[PDB]
Amino acid sequence: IIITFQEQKNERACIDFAISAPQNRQSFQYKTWTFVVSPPFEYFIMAMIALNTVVLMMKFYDAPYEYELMLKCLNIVFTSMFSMECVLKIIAFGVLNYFRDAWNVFDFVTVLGSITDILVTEIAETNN
Ligand SMILES: CC(C)CCC[C@@H](C)[C@H]1CC[C@H]2[C@@H]3CC=C4C[C@@H](OC(=O)CCC(=O)O)CC[C@]4(C)[C@H]3CC[C@]12C
Repeated sequence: IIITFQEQKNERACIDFAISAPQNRQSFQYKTWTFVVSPPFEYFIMAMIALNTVVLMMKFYDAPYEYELMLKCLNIVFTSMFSMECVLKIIAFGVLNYFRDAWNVFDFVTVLGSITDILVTEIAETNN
């Protein structure tokens, strides 16, 4: 089926067809933008992503509840720093600019989802 599969040049046509195809210096806007575009900041945030998945991997059954409290506090810290970086990118870019990346919208959804998870865990008993 692989050998005989009909289509119903190629590279050249694709190249020809695909050949068709920030922020200024005003205020604290520029300060935040200069901070958040620095590759150190992105390396830091991917390191925090790595540490957060490390925290997600450390759950296990019948934890001493001193370990569970540590995991909950670490989740608080990580979601707080993710919210901080999301707000920093908001105040560096524009709102319309931030919401037009297709990744920062995903990050925004996950940050608010984790925040809502944190708030619900306090009063999750009454939902049912
Ligand atoms: C730098 C690279 C290696 C990434 C490392 C990721 C770790 C955060 C992951 C790797 C496998 C996980 C561990 C796999 C084995 C368990 C045993 C579990 O304890 C037990 O089941 C026995 C004790 C008991 O229950 O009575 C506690 C969590 C723990 C250490 C896990 C904690 C998180 C770990 C270390």
